[PDB]
Amino acid sequence: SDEVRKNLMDMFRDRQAFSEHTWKMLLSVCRSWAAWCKLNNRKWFPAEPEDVRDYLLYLQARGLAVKTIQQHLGQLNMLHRRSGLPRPSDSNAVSLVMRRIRKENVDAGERAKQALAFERTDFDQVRSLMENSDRCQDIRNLAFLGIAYNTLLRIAEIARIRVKDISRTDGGRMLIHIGRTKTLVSTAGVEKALSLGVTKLVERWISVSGVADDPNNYLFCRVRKNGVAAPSATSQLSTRALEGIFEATHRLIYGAKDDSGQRYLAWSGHSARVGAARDMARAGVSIPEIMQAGGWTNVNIVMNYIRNGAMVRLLED
Amino acid sequence: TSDEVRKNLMDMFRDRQAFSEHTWKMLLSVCRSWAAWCKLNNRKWFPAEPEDVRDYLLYLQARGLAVKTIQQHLGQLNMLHRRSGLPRPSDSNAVSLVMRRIRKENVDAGERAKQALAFERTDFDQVRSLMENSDRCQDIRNLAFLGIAYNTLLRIAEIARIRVKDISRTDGGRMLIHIGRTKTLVSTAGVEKALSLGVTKLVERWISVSGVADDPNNYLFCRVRKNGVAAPSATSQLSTRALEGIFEATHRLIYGAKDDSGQRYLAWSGHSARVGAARDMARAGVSIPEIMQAGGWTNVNIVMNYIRNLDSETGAMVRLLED
Amino acid sequence: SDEVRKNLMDMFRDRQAFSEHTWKMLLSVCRSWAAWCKLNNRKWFPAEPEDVRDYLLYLQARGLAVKTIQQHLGQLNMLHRRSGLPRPSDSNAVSLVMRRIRKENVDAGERAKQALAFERTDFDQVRSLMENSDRCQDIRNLAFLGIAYNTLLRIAEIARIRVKDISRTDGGRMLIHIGRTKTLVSTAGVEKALSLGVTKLVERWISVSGVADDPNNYLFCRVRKNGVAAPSATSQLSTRALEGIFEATHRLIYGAKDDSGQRYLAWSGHSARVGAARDMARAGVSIPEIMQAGGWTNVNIVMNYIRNGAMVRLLED
Amino acid sequence: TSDEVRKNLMDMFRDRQAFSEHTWKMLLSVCRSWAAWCKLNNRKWFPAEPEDVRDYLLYLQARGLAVKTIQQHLGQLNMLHRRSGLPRPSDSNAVSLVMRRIRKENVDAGERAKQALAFERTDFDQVRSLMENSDRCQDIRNLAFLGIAYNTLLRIAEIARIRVKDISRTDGGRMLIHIGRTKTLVSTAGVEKALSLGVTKLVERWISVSGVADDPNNYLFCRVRKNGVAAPSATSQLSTRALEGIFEATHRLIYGAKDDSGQRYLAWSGHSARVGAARDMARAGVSIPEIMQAGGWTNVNIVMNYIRNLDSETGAMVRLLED
DNA sequence: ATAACTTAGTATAATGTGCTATACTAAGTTAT
DNA sequence: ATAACTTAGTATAGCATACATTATACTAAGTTAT
DNA sequence: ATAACTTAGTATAATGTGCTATACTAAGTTAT
DNA sequence: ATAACTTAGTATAGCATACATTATACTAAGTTAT
Repeated sequence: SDEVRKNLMDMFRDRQAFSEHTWKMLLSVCRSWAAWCKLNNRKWFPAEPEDVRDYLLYLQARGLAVKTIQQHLGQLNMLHRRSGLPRPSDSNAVSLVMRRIRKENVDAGERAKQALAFERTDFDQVRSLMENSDRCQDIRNLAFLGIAYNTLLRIAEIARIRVKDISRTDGGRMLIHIGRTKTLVSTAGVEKALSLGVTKLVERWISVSGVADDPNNYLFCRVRKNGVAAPSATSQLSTRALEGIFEATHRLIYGAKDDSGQRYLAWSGHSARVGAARDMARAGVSIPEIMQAGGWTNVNIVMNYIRNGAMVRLLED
Repeated sequence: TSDEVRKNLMDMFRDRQAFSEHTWKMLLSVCRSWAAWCKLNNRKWFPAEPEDVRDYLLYLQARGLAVKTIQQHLGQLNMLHRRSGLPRPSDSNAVSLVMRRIRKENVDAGERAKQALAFERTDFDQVRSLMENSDRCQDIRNLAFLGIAYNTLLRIAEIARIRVKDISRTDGGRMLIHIGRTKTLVSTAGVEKALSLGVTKLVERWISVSGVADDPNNYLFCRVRKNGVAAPSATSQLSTRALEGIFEATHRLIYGAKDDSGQRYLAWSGHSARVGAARDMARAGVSIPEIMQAGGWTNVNIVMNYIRNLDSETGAMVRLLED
Repeated sequence: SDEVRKNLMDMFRDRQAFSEHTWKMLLSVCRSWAAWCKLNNRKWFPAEPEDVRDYLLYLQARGLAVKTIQQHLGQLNMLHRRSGLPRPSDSNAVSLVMRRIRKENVDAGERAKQALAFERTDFDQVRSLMENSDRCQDIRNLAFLGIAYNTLLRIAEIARIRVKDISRTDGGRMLIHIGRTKTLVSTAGVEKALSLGVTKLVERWISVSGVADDPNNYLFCRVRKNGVAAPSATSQLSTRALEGIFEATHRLIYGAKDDSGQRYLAWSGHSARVGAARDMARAGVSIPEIMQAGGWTNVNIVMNYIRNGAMVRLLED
Repeated sequence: TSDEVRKNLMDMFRDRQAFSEHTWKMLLSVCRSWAAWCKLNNRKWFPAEPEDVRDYLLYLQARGLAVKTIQQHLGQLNMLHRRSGLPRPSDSNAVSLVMRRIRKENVDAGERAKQALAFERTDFDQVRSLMENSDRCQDIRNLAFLGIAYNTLLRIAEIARIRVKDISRTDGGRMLIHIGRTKTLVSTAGVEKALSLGVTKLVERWISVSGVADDPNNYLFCRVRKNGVAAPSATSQLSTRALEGIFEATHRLIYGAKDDSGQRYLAWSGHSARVGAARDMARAGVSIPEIMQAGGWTNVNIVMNYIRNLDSETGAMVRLLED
């Protein structure tokens, strides 16, 4: 117990060893779990395997996604493991129930959704329309969409970029230095090459916004109603805003979205990653070159982002 | 504690849906076997002792069983103990040692793994030619089945689950069958298979002589009784035995007697057709984007095993030597 | 001790879990070690780290190769580890001395040798000469050399082949089914494709030797002075003989070997593996295709087997 | 036990040749540092306590030190304890946690890793043009040094070790320098570098004005005193400082003042020339068989970092966008 | 008054051998 | 009687979910320079 | 008598982060 | 006195040896069908 109160103290003292989203979700789950315990007269910690099992079945009955239920189990599992206690998943009740929840939800259909693709055709149509705008917002939004599709960087990676991270190929092409990603942390990092067209788009944004004033300013910043940019070296444009661009841009071409309320009806922060990976495959790009582009290190995310007659052909004659 | 183990067996039963029916079928099968040898040999079957599982594994080896089967037995026993709270036998030296020896002792004697009497175009063309004219409601149906099997490359448990409306003309005065073939999360939902003015039209006949989706619960294929009469079924699945048998009865119509010795794969099986489309998809010049996609194969290890003996797969050396 | 006498008994009872060469070398090292202990009044088991250190330095002083000294340490290490005792290498005296022996021997030059290459040019010259022989030995030896270079199989893999392992590509090419290798054990295994020329060579050997009499006969067998083959389904041609072929064949074209006595003066069992890997690289064959050919799973053995001005070029103008 | 640890420090010293002089130099350096902070902070430096190494690592981070340097300190301390029999600090939670945070906290502030002010053809052509005419025994020598550096792509510690007879004409009225560049087992022994009627001939001048292998113990390069006089040395090595300085003094002759701020790589360094041949070997159209071979690079990770900002390395996307 | 955010919380995706399916033997089940 | 299946049990061949995070997606409400 | 092995033993190769090098600052060493 | 090095100490960037086998290489001596 004392050795457990110290272990949890050592974790919270060196919080920053983990992503801010990890704490955010760890706290969210503990909240949810603790609330469930209270309502049922149960001790939230250490967690009892039978209680954890009931909570998972409870989340399932709530109609939550399998990945969501796995997130809860995972947060509780880390809380315990890092406390020095056994994980709920080290018990059969929990292990087996997780599988069963997976098996049942899937055998009933449920499938992990992936963002609506934002491909070359989409980028060209969008560019064809926005290119002519002198609005600062439009200029910004077009430069963002170009980098997104070109680089495949995640919205969080994009919002991080600083004016000082941009270099130049002799050929005139823009080069973006990326430090940390979701699958990488290092003083090394990657250099992102921008096409001449995309470089143009970005250069135009730099000029109108006046971000290059100070190289420590984030490349992307807000643009108020009066069309005046608002550069900053301490605050980034929220990823929530980076998402709005995608949603706004889709509303521009396709109008307002379904009343269903279901996820993925318009483009989102990940649309360009998915779309470019797909475009790359369709062009015969080497899976290995595709991975370099996406920065992945494996072959399944890549592999997955696609799929779709050939076999007809032969018999067809 | 027997309470700790007993609570573990209760966890297992309570959440048995955590595993497949097949997995349970195999787990019981192995236990029935393990339990049967222990008694005969006067051993306690649970918990399983290392010198016992070892002795048992030597029994299976001397039973002339495959290494992948001996692995299956050890697996179920390991699975049984892992979910019981008892130590897994493979976590034992004696057991760990014996498996390493059996593995090697076996390949060193000629343990060959069976693939599949491929069912290629030569085969479809020949069967088609033999039954195309028959008015037999059965030949008509089995021609469509073999028809899709090739063109479509789907599984056996997946051509059964198929229903009727999953077929449109949209393709354009031609057929497209709509499907479902996954079971993951990130995985998938469905696909859109098409057919020549063979696989699609051959089916038509089935459609004409079987009933059709009078009630689309109606699975595509159904039984055809001795009276050459179908039993369109909106709710029942054609067994995988029946479906596999079409591949077997068909090879018997042709070569007959099914072939002797006592061995595996003497005729065509459920997978025969997929192997045939692959080896064929290999000779025509087919990219892996294409080969993998067609058979819904997540990997390349399996496909290649299928086209292994293909002049098109000879290797760099043969290429260098033949400059 | 009792738990140690049982562990060693369990190892010797399931000996066959290990290669015959592993026992052979385990016994050879124990022999060497025990002899050294006796001569010095030391207990050979369990081994004392300081004694092991002295033995290693003793082997080094004997002028043995670094890999040889590592073999001794490795056998002793397995003997202990598998007995349930701590490995000599788990002690600093032994760990550090091994490194130091490595460092010192190398810093003085010593380099791991690799077999003399038997390449396409060598195969063509040899074939050009032997092709015309009606001798059974020559016919056998030429077929062996062709398979060796074509398949890259190790001599042990070659001596294992059985008549029943040979198939046929529709195109007429010979196919050899390989089960176990040094890096593989499985009911699966590989199929080795023979070129039309090589297939021809093999077919000619099959015809004259009369090996195909019984498909369980090893493809390769002895051929006595009177030129009469001697097929068998229980005995293989010794790898020592497979080596003699390479040595004989080299003596045929280059004559008798240096009086130095040094290893690798003529071709050996591994010459064709090295030579074909090299030939494949020189032809621009994909490292990945090269690995498939050699059956490797890594990229260093492959990588190593080669190396050898380009960089001059540019400046050169 | 202090006897167990003391026996461990004796094992360490007795077989100190198990490590490089550099490794020991770094191990002492870290200890001198760790020992100095502990005292100042009233901590016991050995054995090292987790909350202490953690505090220490926060000191280095706030010292504005690189993450690869903070890693070096933890490494030596781990190495010291591992070979002492005491538990390694990184095997501690507090220590393990702090490193994970520092790593991330640092990249999140702009921890950039330095590469090398490349020394390409533009550079050789310019230096050559500036010194080609000089009669200075020093310019003559440093032109040959920079000459090979580029053409040859060898290390700094490897152009020094070179001696005289490792140079023939065989190439054909041209030069070839014979070398040695490994230190493994399976690795290698030597190589055979050549040069244009520049790198080889530029050297000639050095050969003419320095002495030559009057005694082939004679390393190729040697000091040239203030009197512009050489000191051909069969036994002494030109220090790596001197060799590196030629790259530095040369950049100063050109841009002078060496460049201010306080930072790393403001001029050319020992590796400058290799990076230049690579980026250059990249623009001419060079295969990796060729690029790796030239710099004796066992891997591709390092080389690519060198040509990263090359239009030739832009990527598939830029290629697709520019169709 | 607002555009155009930002903040904040819950929901869900994405990434750096052991389980499940088929093969084959046989015996059971229905309806012709 | 059997054809034509189904069910069952075991051999054997092919597949992919569980770890430990770290990030995106979406809803909702708060904020500030016009 | 032998060719052409095989057997047998020792020697050595081959395969399915932590150590070592450079960079840079400075202070020391010799000979002009 | 300084130019031209060397040595030293620490920061930082790039490399590859240690595990656990399993096999080949070489020397030597024994074996058997001619």
